[PDB]
Amino acid sequence: SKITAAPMVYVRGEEMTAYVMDLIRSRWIEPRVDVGGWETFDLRAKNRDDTEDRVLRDVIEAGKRIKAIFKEPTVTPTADQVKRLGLRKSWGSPNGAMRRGWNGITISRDTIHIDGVELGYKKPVLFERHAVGGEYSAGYKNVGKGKLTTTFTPSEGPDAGKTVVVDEREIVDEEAAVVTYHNPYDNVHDLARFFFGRCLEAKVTPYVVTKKTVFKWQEPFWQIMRTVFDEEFKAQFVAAGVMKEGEELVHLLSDAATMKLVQWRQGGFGMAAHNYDGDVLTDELAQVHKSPGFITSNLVGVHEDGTLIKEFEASHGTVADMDEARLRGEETSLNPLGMVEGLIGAMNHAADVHNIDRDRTHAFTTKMRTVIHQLFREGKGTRDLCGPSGLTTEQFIDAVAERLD
Amino acid sequence: SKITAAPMVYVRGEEMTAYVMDLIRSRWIEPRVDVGGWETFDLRAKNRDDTEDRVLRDVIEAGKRIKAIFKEPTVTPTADQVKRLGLRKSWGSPNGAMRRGWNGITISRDTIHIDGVELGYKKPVLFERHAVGGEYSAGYKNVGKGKLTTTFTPSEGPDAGKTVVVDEREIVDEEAAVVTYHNPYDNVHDLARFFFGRCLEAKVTPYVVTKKTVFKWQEPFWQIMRTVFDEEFKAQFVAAGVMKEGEELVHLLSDAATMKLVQWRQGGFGMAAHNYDGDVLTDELAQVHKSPGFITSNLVGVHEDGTLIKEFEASHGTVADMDEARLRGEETSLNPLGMVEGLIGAMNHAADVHNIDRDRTHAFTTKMRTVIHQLFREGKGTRDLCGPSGLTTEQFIDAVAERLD
Ligand SMILES: [Mg+2]
Repeated sequence: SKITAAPMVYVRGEEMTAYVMDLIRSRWIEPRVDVGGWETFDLRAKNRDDTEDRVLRDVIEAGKRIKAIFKEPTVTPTADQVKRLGLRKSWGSPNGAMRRGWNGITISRDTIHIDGVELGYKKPVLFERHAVGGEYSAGYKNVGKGKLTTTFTPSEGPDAGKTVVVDEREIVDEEAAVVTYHNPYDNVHDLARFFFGRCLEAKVTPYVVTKKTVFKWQEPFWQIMRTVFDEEFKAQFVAAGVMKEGEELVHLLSDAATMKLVQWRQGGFGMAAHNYDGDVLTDELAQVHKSPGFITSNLVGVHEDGTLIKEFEASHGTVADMDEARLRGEETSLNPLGMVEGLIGAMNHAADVHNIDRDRTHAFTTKMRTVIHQLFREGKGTRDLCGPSGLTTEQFIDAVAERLD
Repeated sequence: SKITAAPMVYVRGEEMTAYVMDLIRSRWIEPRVDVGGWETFDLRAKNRDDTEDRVLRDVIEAGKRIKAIFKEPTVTPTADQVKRLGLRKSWGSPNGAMRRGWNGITISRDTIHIDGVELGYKKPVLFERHAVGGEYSAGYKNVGKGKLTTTFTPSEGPDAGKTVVVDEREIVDEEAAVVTYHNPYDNVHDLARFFFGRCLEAKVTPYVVTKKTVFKWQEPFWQIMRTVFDEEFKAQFVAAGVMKEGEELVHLLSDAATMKLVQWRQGGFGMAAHNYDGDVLTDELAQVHKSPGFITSNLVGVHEDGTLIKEFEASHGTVADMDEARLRGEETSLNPLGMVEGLIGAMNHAADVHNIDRDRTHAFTTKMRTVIHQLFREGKGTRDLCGPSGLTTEQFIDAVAERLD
């Protein structure tokens, strides 16, 4: 019989990556898997506009309920896409809605590896980008001269109801930005446990990255991480052979971390950072490793009941330049590994959360990865890695289908 | 007849770098250049303490007057140095006082090259780090649950004197940072002119780097840059053959620029960014190129009279490990190029801003660089680049001196 897929959210996009995933689902998944449990959504930019973003709200509900989401690369309906695709209004990135809706802890941005193919980092690197806070949720104005004041009124504790001044300053420029944001740090306890748990299992040395020497409000990010590490993990990292006895958890300034990403070509490390530092440093990570497609973008949140909500995504876009070449009838070569890693992660997590056909699902997802890697080893991978004698998009997809059983 | 040095501020530090520059002043500069106009200051940590920091104030006043400063690496008299150096008390970093005193608008962070020795970037790269604003001067608090409010009362325009809300948010975490900052943008006009002028002279393509797509308050950094470019430079870039007719100034997202720094190993570009982004990106630049010592750290400010105050530094410390080796009688090999590039920059600026012996100064500073590079090509540079067969600190210094004429 076919494998019974556990409940999972599937978010379809458009252009080259949707064409490729249509093929993968029809030729790899569907012959071997009953996908009745998959709740599919059309997140075309046109469909987000056509539905007034009801589809995005349905995605968020489904994700809370099901706990496991695969999302394809999607076209954010920016002002430029309104012009091109002929939309009625512009819509922001869906990332904010997912990160708030699923109580986001981290975006895991890990290097993707192929056994037998050398990429930039020799051994796995793990990266946690704190999923919330910082300038991504700032309030701001662009102003001239005047008086800026920031007040805070606690709602509990000894000084509940008493307003204090956080900051007061005089703007003396005709043009200035004024900006306020917050970092919520309660979930850094969860982040730390998630990060250090991962790093231990991977046997990689963990590092915490901030600008806390100068941006002193970040100190709790470090302190929370170090406390969890010392109390709950340090002896375990010693016993795993990862760190020497007496070796303390290392703090890296963001300034240093940017240098270490270029230097540490052997890999075998983990970093955790705030939202913006994570955004920047993981794109650097992508470039050093190979390209955006070879780093994960795995959002990890938590339901109110304590079950982890995991969404998985490739880190490249929809690849319109290649899609246009397809409709002109020219040969394409899209590497589907990024998206497949995400689908694997989503299918695996769905199987674990719901305990539906768990053994057979892990065996099948493992088999997909193994077959993919073996083809790359054999010189039958896509042209990004195997050169001009590498396979086209369709040849690669058919090659895997023939190998799968 | 010696070259007449223009008025210049010389700030001496301590340890190995002061020892080296003492030899360079004695053996390269003084025999060939009348340094009567140099005002020299002793910025040993011990001397900041011994003068109750009058020496720092004297440096700042002289720099305002003279407009050209070379500063050696220095040891900030932190709490850690008090016991070690026998100080009465600790003293803060001088950098803020220098930046405010000299109306700093940018820290210029440029790659340093040796003709015939391959470093990371083949051709010069220029970087401007905006020297003001951002989280470096943020007000902040670490708080629990409560209401945060940011208001602004403009002092000009039709709504002058009326308070408006910039931001309002409810803090729902037991542990959170709340942060307010501003970006003064009036001086981006001056920064733009300086940046594009330098890029034109260098014949490199300029790029502006921000996160303005998400951090929308940054938009004016781009708008001011692009407006100055279009109105005052684009035609000249076309005339010089640096850019083609109809080629527009490019904006790079900060997380794209981190990838470009690894990718663009040919060099031959310039970037301008906000304070924090510059701080992080220029260290990445250091690591790609070679190490921090091969990138400049030159503060540039605008004098009230319209001319520029320029201060030049190397981006390494005082090299205490070599100083200790030196004092035990062991061989050393300090590469003085970073500091020499700084001194060259200061002497050239002094000659140019005061219009004193420009041709002879520029010829002499060019000669020092030409002699240095040739020695490295012969394998008679310092041991960092030339291996164990390279010259010692003193041998290298004497090798240059005998070739200067
Ligand atoms: Mg830095």
